[PDB]
Amino acid sequence: MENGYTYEDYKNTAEWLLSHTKHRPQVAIICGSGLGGLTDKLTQAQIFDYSEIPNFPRSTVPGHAGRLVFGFLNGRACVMMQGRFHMYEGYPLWKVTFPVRVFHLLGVDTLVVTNAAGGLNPKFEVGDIMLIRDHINLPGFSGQNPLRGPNDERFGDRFPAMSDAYDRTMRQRALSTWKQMGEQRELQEGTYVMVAGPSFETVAECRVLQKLGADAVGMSTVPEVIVARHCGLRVFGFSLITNKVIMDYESLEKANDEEVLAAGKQAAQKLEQFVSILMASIPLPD
Amino acid sequence: MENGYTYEDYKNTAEWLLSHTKHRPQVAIICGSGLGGLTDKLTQAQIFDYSEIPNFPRSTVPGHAGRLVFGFLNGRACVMMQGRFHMYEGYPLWKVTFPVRVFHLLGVDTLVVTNAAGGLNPKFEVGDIMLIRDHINLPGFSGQNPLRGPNDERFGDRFPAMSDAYDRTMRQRALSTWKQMGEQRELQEGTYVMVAGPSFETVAECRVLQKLGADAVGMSTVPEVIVARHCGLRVFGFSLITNKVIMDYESLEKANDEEVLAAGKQAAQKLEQFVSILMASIPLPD
Amino acid sequence: MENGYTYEDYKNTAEWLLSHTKHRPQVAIICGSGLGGLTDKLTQAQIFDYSEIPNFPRSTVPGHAGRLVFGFLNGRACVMMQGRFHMYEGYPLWKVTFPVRVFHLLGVDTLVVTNAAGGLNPKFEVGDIMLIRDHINLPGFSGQNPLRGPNDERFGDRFPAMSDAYDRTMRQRALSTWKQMGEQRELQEGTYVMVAGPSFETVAECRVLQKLGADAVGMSTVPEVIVARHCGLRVFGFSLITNKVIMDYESLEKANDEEVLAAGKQAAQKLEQFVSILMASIPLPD
Ligand SMILES: O=c1[nH]cnc2c([C@@H]3N[C@H](CO)[C@@H](O)[C@H]3O)c[nH]c12
Ligand SMILES: O=c1[nH]cnc2c([C@@H]3N[C@H](CO)[C@@H](O)[C@H]3O)c[nH]c12
Ligand SMILES: O=c1[nH]cnc2c([C@@H]3N[C@H](CO)[C@@H](O)[C@H]3O)c[nH]c12
Repeated sequence: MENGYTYEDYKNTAEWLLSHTKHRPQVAIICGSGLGGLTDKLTQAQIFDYSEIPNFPRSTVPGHAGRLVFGFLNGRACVMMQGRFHMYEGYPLWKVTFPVRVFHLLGVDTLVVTNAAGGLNPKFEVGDIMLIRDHINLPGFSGQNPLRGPNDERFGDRFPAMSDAYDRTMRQRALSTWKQMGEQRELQEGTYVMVAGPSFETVAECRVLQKLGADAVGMSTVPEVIVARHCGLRVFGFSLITNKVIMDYESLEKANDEEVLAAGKQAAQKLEQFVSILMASIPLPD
Repeated sequence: MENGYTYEDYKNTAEWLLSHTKHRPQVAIICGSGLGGLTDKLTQAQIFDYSEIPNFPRSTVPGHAGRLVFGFLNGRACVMMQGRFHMYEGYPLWKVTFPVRVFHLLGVDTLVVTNAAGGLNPKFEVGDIMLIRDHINLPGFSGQNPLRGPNDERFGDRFPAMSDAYDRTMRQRALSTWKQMGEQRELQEGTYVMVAGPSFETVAECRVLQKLGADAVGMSTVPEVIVARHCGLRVFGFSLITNKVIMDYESLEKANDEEVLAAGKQAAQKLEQFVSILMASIPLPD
Repeated sequence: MENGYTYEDYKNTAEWLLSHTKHRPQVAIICGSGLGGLTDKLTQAQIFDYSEIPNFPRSTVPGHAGRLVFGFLNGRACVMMQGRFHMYEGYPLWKVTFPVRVFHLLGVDTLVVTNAAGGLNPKFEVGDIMLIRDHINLPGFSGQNPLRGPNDERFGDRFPAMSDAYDRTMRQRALSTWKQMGEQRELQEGTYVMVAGPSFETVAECRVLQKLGADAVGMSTVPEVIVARHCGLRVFGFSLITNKVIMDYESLEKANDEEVLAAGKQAAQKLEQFVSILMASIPLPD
């Protein structure tokens, strides 16, 4: 196997961009669920469709979406992906994570990723948001790691570490940032596990994941994080718990995608603003 | 990655069939181990080789077999696969599970799958049959899920649920159906875990699988079930425990395929008739 | 999927070799870490680069290395791979394990493999060497098993067993061989788990692996062992624990590849000689 992209394809995509917009972003954001809004919270908004951008993964089947939106979020220069790629759609991971490498070349130095995810910790509840303190990359154990293949020294090392992937500073700020707006639910913290999907977990599987010590489960994110870290970026992210994963044979409920888009609307602005004020914590460039 | 088959390839395979046999099956059965017999228990039997059928995965290396057999089993219209495809043979999962999609288009609305499997629960013994109440789809965690790729809305949703994959009704009937023939061994019930093979588990691996809460382990089935569910079918199945998986370093025994084909002959008719009377439980069409 | 090599490609590579060197090895050794030295400990040393050898996986990117070195180690006819292939580099497993099949055709009947690996057992310490008593083949669970595809009856069975992969005799000799040179650290024994890499584990992942009962973790070896066993070879191996895998969020240390090459030099000769005297235990040919 081999990454389809050549070092220089990344550079070409970046420069293109570096010259079709005045913006120079510092924070990349990958939503999410609605986030929805954040496109409005932005200001100075300049949109591109993925389809216009050299090399950008070709999202394949319409529906899709596919806008890079650059602008300013709470006094930070931002670029946000509305719609992402997933392994379950058929993309090899070096396509799923291509944007991340573009972002680093645009000058970006922090990455914020968010997602919807099923709650595995029985303590959680629908609507909680969970801060990501660590992950379990199950696909990665078997081979599906977006770094598989020859390493490009210009991006990072052959064997990078992930033990510190979720910036401790940013996690503190966020827990602080959240109490100083006081809320009826606390900010949650824990381990995200990625599985590949696209079908949802059985009860026994859900039990496996709890045993492994996962608190939440979803189908993305982890690869983008690994590539972000390989690159140098500072990374921080979290999960809107959109559903309690099932957990015993009694219950007559199942997990669906109605509930995920629905819930994504309950917290539509809860997060819209969370992320937005979070911006003020993220350091600045020298 | 991409499914090699186009929506219309399925339709073409079905129609072909829908016109080379008078039968219209309602129950698909995928054996199994011998089952062997069931070809005889059938009546009105019309055979096809896979090799004659448009698009049917090309089983590759002779030995193989490869007969679709249509007919009547205990007053149900049935179609049965004698010999199946496996991931360990090299087939992508969208080939392994192609027949299942054909069956749905033939009008079939229930699927019965069976297999041989190693016992992980120490309580089980060689010869038991285990009813499948749930699965752990380890390949699926990493990417090897037969639904990976663009979803075809005409078959099912993008994110289907598997928490209820093994029809509770059918499981009751079967446990009942079995006591009303009274036996010296009970019907067993539990979790099937799929691993990809083709080599057999080490002791440490066997220990991993017990810890995860699996009761039996084999190399198939799960994908066909996921595709069956994605499609609407009612699904029910089980495992002939052909061997006790090893479990500690003391023992001087290993797992082989002699014992699997051998044992498959001990229960040759035990199941031959089990499945056969089971037919009478499965509802009917309106 | 399909193995790229044809039965006869193996034969062609072997014969070539069987006629460009006088040596006829009995023991294949796959290092390792430095082992470094063993090239010197050899005598009668005849080197080939992989690049000169028909069919030998093309190591792709220079740096690489790539010497088969034949000769005599402590009165055994040996062939040793300096540098190996890994799944994380992009090679399909049927390339990673190609040499092993060549070795069997050269007449070789034992295989010794060694590697660097992170310690998961808290009892271990940097510098220990761990004897491999068993493995957990996580990639194998999902599909990445070097035997996937049509089986070639001339090498081995379709469904071979791995429960006895690590020769009990050889393990005894080694534990004995080691006490009769008395040391301040004991020889360690346990389970090696393979993960695919190339990035290092998170804390949560490390915790998963302990729970599964792994004592050490690395990114290779297991596939070569499975192919060795499929073939008939006697197999024995171990791990230089080059680093203690991290294990809790407190610690401010990470895993790197400095430490792995460094430590590989601490034990440079500790193992250089261990393997070397080990030679005297391995039986002989009739
Ligand atoms: O319970 C779950 N299991 C796995 N994934 C998801 C998700 C995320 N939501 C999306 C579809 O429900 C999908 O893209 C997935 O990443 C929400 N809940 C769950
Ligand atoms: O102990 C086991 N582990 C994994 N698979 C099997 C099987 C099933 N039997 C077949 C070969 O033994 C194979 O197709 C597999 O699906 C029986 N026992 C075991
Ligand atoms: O803690 C670890 N996790 C996974 N692999 C390794 C290794 C082995 N060392 C090499 C790179 O560090 C790599 O080829 C891997 O197989 C040493 N330590 C660890």
